[PDB]
Order: sequence, then structure tokens, then C-alpha cells
Amino acid sequence: MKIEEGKLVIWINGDKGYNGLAEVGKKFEKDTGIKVTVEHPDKLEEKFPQVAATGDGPDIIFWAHDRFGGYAQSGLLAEITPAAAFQDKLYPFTWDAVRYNGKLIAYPIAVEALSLIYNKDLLPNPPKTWEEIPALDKELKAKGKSALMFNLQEPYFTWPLIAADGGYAFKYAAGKYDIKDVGVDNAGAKAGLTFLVDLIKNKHMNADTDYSIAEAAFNKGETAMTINGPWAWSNIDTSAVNYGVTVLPTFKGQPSKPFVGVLSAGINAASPNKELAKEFLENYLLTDEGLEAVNKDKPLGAVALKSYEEELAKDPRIAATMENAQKGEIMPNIPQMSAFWYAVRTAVINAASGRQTVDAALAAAQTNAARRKPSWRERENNRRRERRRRAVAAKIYTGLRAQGDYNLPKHCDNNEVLKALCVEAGWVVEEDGTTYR
Amino acid sequence: MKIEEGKLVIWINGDKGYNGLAEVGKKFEKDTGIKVTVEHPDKLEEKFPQVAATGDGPDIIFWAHDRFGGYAQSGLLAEITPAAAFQDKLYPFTWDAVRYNGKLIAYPIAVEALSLIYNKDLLPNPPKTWEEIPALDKELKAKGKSALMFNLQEPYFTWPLIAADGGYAFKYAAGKYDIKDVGVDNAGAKAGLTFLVDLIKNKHMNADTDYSIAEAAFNKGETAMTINGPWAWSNIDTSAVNYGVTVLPTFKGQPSKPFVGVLSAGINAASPNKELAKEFLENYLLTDEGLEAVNKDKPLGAVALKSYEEELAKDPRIAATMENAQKGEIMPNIPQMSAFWYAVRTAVINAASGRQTVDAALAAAQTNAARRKPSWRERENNRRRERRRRAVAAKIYTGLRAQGDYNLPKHCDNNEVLKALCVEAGWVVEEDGTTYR
DNA sequence: TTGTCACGTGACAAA
DNA sequence: TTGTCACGTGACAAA
Ligand SMILES: OC[C@H]1O[C@H](O[C@H]2[C@H](O)[C@@H](O)[C@@H](O)O[C@@H]2CO)[C@H](O)[C@@H](O)[C@@H]1O
Ligand SMILES: OC[C@H]1O[C@H](O[C@H]2[C@H](O)[C@@H](O)[C@@H](O)O[C@@H]2CO)[C@H](O)[C@@H](O)[C@@H]1O
Repeated sequence: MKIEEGKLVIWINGDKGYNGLAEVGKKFEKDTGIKVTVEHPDKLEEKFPQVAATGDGPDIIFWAHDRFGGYAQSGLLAEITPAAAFQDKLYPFTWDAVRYNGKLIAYPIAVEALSLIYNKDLLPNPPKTWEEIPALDKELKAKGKSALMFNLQEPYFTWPLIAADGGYAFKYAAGKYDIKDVGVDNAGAKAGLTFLVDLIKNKHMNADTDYSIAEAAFNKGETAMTINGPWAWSNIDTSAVNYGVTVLPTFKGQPSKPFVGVLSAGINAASPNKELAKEFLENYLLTDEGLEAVNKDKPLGAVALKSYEEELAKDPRIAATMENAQKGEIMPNIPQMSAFWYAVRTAVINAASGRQTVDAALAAAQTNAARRKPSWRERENNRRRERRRRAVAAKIYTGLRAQGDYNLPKHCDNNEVLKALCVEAGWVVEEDGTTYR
Repeated sequence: MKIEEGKLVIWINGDKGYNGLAEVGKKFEKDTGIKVTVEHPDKLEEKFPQVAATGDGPDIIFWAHDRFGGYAQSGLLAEITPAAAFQDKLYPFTWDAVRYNGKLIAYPIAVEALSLIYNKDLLPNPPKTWEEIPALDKELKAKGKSALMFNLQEPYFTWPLIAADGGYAFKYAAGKYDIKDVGVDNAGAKAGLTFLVDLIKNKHMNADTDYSIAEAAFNKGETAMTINGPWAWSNIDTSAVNYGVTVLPTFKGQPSKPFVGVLSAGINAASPNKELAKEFLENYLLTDEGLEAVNKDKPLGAVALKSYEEELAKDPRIAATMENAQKGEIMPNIPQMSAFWYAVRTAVINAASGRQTVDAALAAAQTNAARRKPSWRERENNRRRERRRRAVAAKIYTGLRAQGDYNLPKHCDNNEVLKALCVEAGWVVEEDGTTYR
């Protein structure tokens, strides 16, 4: 698709309150006549960098802040320049999450952190440690149910356990993240992953479990516990499960450390509606009424707007979310975050499945998470080099065929031309290419 | 995932009533103690052939009958052996849809055909032809609405228009489909796709429109018409739209001809639960109570079970579905169907976006749809030949380097060795490889 | 059908 | 960093 003047198109993930956001777009359309379309395409965080490099893509893209640094580095986002009065309306730390190279690259919307979600009727007192989950599963499997089910296909869900005993993504020292210092293969990381793999090995969890499978099992009452964000609450509400939201379990006595995301809205640098997009985000979405409309669809978490977070913070589920977020860390927004996520995703799936040992999967993840992506010019240099190597050889064999007058078959390959040249120069070449004088 | 003895895992597309099917599973578990898990993974029709070739995948897979011929050719499905008494409970033509090389390869469930769905409040009198839609759109645009929106990313939804004036997939002759006689590039197909592309050029439809975009627009009352199947009805029921289901519009005075699919259930040849699978399908799903539970979730269309179809056929929406189905054709189940669908999908998306002209897109689609997929042995033949060609050349240059005494630099490529050979044999080689005596 | 050479990126290594 | 050769499939042709 392509941006065009007078209309706004928004991309937001399918697990957020896109219908609520569409209502805000409707009030925006009535007040100034600009149509707003909200769409929730799949793999939007991957599609955007592909289409925006050529000027395509939506007017506004919603995602957690961790992806936006890469978009900025690639020149895909318009610089955000809110007035002092508006900046004052959001918590300063949410602005930090969307600052890259000293510039604001998106509007922060809400703070997301994973929590432990449990079925009060099935589990009145949830466990406080990861280590007691296996025994709890034995007891619950006797009654037909299971202890815990969560998304094992996305490392965002498994990261809190991996990070608990010492795993880290990029080390932060002296005011910066060190891109070549990766903590995915240390003792803490290995221990956390090993415990997860052992749960699968001991049949307390299934390796192929994904978001829908886990959500269904918990919402239908088949599993005592799940790990998810604030967005998931709405479906649990409509179900018949009585749920609580609490702190994630400890592992080896240390807290689970979730990677904290700030749902953010960036403006396509290619959009001709940048002023309209600011007006929508600043004066319609980032307001009490606008955030409420979205939050009523699927909870946003701890919103960045001070005025409305004071209402939401009363919710004990948001309080547990922020308890988990205090034990966690705000994600970096550096461009290498995407390579880190792919690396850890492959490590978790490969170890959970048995295709690799935990040691082998995390060793590869460390290499992949620090690997430097070659530049376009480096790729073109390689391409051109091979083009040149083949052209030189082809000219040589063209000359040999035309002027050699070798005793060659009607149709033969260049290897047979090489052989005829070898014999003419005093060599004997055997059938397999063994060559000598 | 691998299937375990004593439990059933089912795969079914996410637009079908998987929750209703899960209720049927809970009854199977209640009466036999065998757990049944229903999952709806993305791209399941593509994942199944990849994982099932090695014994992985579900016990049962649901999809339209057109993919099952390919699965059966690759040995992925267990042969279906219903007693004659059971076969008599289903309409004969639905058994034909799942017969491949004389054998039954799946249980037929329901007959699906696309229909025109319209908003009666915005559009009391639906249009009878495609040709009048552009004018209808102009009128509705003055009211802040649009005429028609439907999924342009899947060729299933555009095929009824392409086939209307004479487009066909594979010609049927002498009791068989001719896999080399493809009709995606004839005058009828061109006329149909040109009309669709012209709708986009005159701003009556958007090229990026997909399933979710079209469903939301119709179910929120923003567009007067959509094209979809019976599965979509239940979401329209809960919405505020008062809708009708009617015959698809004519094009050039000829009826739109949808490709008719038979939702079918195949049994993984790797399952050790083939008898449990057969018991579940025959005695629990393909029953009045069984299909009712799935139909209440998301309508199946015209079910293959005569006893329950007598009830469902009373519904005017099913009558419209079968009116469209009579004007269409049952899809072939031959293995080439997947290559046909991929080709037409590319043709539609490339023409709708302007990346290719209608004639260029459909010319390419005809070639790709008729192309013979090289066998594994043909690919292996090619791989080994080039491996051998490189190995012979490597041995020649190994011997030249070791016994040549060519006065070469410390590091050089094989082209430089070849040049030394040439000069030794009485040739002169320029820098670009120009070689003469 | 088999067969030649092109193609751009991967595995590896010297520096 | 630059640089070699491998790698399997594509474009094209003889038959
Ligand atoms: O799993 C890797 C993934 O983690 C985060 O994605 C979260 C996202 O922040 C949440 O809003 C929610 O949608 O769940 C996602 C995980 O499925 C990162 O933001 C993302 O970049 C990363 O790929
Ligand atoms: O678009 C190509 C696609 O068409 C059919 O898929 C249908 C399916 O039969 C319906 O049940 C429903 O889910 O819509 C699908 C299209 O999105 C063919 O059955 C399928 O093989 C083909 O790829």
C-alpha cells in the first residue's frame, strides 16, 4: 500500500485493542473530516521495514519501542517534535524508551510487562517459585488439568526465566549498550533454559505450545496458569475463569526479569500526513477519553499519560504488572535488538524440540545475536567479484574453443577444454581430473 | 509435534468452528477417555505436507478437498474405509470430491461456495451484475460508504469473476483433468481480471484489501457488500448489520462461477490412532449433534450428512449458497491444484498492484500452473552433476598448483593458474581473459 | 529428456 | 577487512 494525502492508515498488532483505536479514529474523522483506517496485519514489525524503505507502508505504526531504533537507523521514521506542554503529560521514562541518538522517534503509549496469570478456583494460592511447578503439575494432572501453559514460540515469553539467574541481552556499561557483549550463553542463561527444557522432557509442557494454544487452555480452564500481558485480560474476562495476576515465580531464589516494552506509535517518514498524524496521536489518542476507548477493548497496561495512569494504577492487575516491570528491565531500542530476538527464538525452539542441546543452541544464539549484518555495498562487492571471476574464465575458454583446434567432441563442457589445454602443455589428466606431468 | 498413542490432535483452519469442534472432542473424551485437542495453526495446508513426510503432524487435518490429492500422492494420508452403510449417510457427490486414484482419502464434511453478502439497510436491492457496481460505488461514496470489499489476497475470492466469461483451471476431458491444458490466460480470464483491476484504478476497491479488512468494513457497516462463505455469517449475526445472502453478480451476462470446496477430514498415515480417528469422525462428528455443535460456532455450509442437511437446507442462506454452487464447479483434487493456486494468487496480486499488466500476470500464471515439478531424483541428478563438475576442475588445479612451478604469487585464484597454463601452452591472456595464440 | 554455465550467497581463512 | 571456492537451482539449449 501507499500513503496518500487526506487519510490516515494505522498498523497495530492483532493482540491490541484495534477496535477501540478504530473508535478514536472515528471521532477524529467526525471532528476534522479525515478518514482513519486501523489494520492489524501479520508480522507487521517485519513488513514495515521492507515496504517503508521504498515509501510504502502505513501512516502510523504501533509496536513496542524495541523495534524503533532499527527503523530510525534505516531512516524510516519521522522525528517526533512535541511541544513542552505535551511532553510534560507523559512519564519521563516512557520518553526515554523512544529516544534514539538524542531524538524522539515515536510517541509512547503504554508500559507492558509479563505477569503470572492463575486460576483462583483451580489454584487458590499460586506458587512462588519455578521449582515447585513440576510437583504442582503432577497433582493437577491427577484431576485432568495442567499446571502451566504459555507461548514457547516467542522468546519474549521465555526470557524472564532465562534472565532470572543471570542471562542478559546486551551489557550496559558507561552509558551505553555494548553490541558485542551478549549474555545469552552464560551460566544464568543456560540454567534457565535447561529448566525449561527439563519441563518439556518431564512432560510438564509441550514444545509446540503457542499463543493460541495456551490462551485457549487457560481460558477454557484446562490449565492452572499462564504467562501473558495486559492485552490478554479481556478474553479471560469474557470467560468463566476467576483469575488473579501476580508476580512471576522465582528461579534459584532470584526474581524472573521480564523485558519491559513500551507500546509506541511512530510516524512513517514517507507519509504526507505527518501533521494530521501528530494531531491524531497528541489530541485524540493520548487523552483520557482516547486511551480509555482503546483500553476498554484490550487493556493497554500502565499508560504513559499521567492523567489516565492515575486511574488505571488503582487496578491491582496493573499494580502486579508494575511489580513485575520493576523486577525487569526496559528493552534496548538499538538496531541489533531484532537480531537478538531472532537468535534467542531459534535457540529456544531448537532446544525445546531436541534438535540441539541447550549448550549448542545458546552458543549459536550468542554468535548470531552479535553478528554484524553485512552492508549492501559489501554484498554488491561480493556479487560483482564473482561476476568478474566468471567473465574472465569465460573469455579464456571462448578463446581456447575458437583458436585451439583441439580434438573436442561436438558438445562438451569447459572441463574438457581445460584437459585438452593440459595435454598440449605436457600434462596427463585422468578421468577424475588427477593431473600430472 | 508428534502424535502420541491414546490421544487425538486435530488441525482445522482458523475461520472454521474449531471451538464447536472442541466440544465434540470433549464428548469423545467423556465417553472413551481419549483426549482430543483442536488446534488452528496458520498455513496448516502448507505445514502438513512438510511435517507429515517424516511422521510428524496431527492425527486429523481439516481442509477443502482440493489439497488432499497432493497429500495422497506423497503418501501422507491413511486410506478411508467406511462401511457401505456409513457411505450411504453422505451425499454421493461429496464422496467423489475425496476419491483419488479409486480410493477414498478423507471424510467429507460440508460443501462451501462463495455468495454475495449485502447490507439490506444500505442496499435493499442488491445489484445483479458486476458492471453496475462502479456506479453503485459512486452513489454510496457520497454517503461516506463503499459498494464492495472482499479479500483480494487469496485467489479463491476472485476466481468466480475470472471464470465467469470462460476462465478455467484444468480442462476436463475423457474422464480426467489435463494438467497441461490450463485456461488462466484465455479471453474470459483476461476480461474478468481486467474488470477487477479497473475497479482498483477507478478507486472502487483497494489492492491491499484482505480478509480481515473486508470483514471489519462490512460488519461495521462501512461497505454495502462483501463476498464470503458460510463461515463468516456468525460474526455478522453478532454485529448490528441486517444482511442478506444472494447470488453472485453476473459478468458479461454470465454467472460468476465459484470454485466449490468440500471441507474434508483426512487421517495422517503416521497416526497410531487411526481407529480412534475413524470412530471420532464417523460416530461423533458426522452426526446431527456433532455437526450441529460445529455449525453453531461457525456455519459449515451444506453438510455432507443427509439427515442434518435436511434441516440446514431449510435456511435461505444455504439455499443461496447452493444456488451459487450449482453455477460453479467442484474443485479438482489433483496434486497440481496447489501449483495452480499459487500461480493465480501471484497473478491477481501483481495485476491488482500494477507490478504487472493483466496480460503479463496471466501469461506467467499459465506457465507456472502447467509447469512440471521436477522430481527429487531430477534435483539430485542436477546437484550431483555440478558437484562432479567442480570436483574435476578442483583436481586439475590442485595438480597444476603442486607440479606446475608456474611462478605464482603466494595467494591467487584458479584463473591465475589457468593463465599460467595458457602461456605454457603458447597462448597470451589479457587481463580481461581475452585469449589468443 | 539430459546437459552447460550463470547466479549470489555461504563456509572458511589469511591478514 | 578482503578474498577463494563451494553450493544447489535457474536460464537456456540440443536433442
Ligand atoms: O518474542 C520476541 C518479541 O518480543 C516482543 O514482542 C512482544 C510485544 O512487545 C508485545 O506487545 C506482545 O505483542 O507480545 C510480543 C511477543 O509475541 C518484542 O517487542 C518484539 O520486538 C520481539 O520480536
Ligand atoms: O485462495 C486459494 C485457496 O482457495 C481455497 O481455500 C479456501 C478454503 O477452501 C475455504 O474453506 C476458506 O477457508 O477460504 C479459503 C481461501 O482463503 C482452496 O481450498 C485452497 O487450497 C487454496 O489455496
